[PDB]
Amino acid sequence: MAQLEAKVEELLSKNWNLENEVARLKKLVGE
Amino acid sequence: MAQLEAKVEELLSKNWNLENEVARLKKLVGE
Repeated sequence: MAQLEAKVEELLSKNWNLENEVARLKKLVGE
Repeated sequence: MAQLEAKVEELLSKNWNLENEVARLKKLVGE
């Protein structure tokens, strides 16, 4: 598999972690 | 240009918007 696939996977994982962080912050503040 | 490029661009832009949101939240709370 091309190392390019690994970089796209990293971008997806980072996206998910950011979204989940934001989701947890929304729950904390009641949003 | 392949529509695939547009999707990767969307992923990058979303990543940037999430990071910038988190960065602004850190500034708000003093982190």
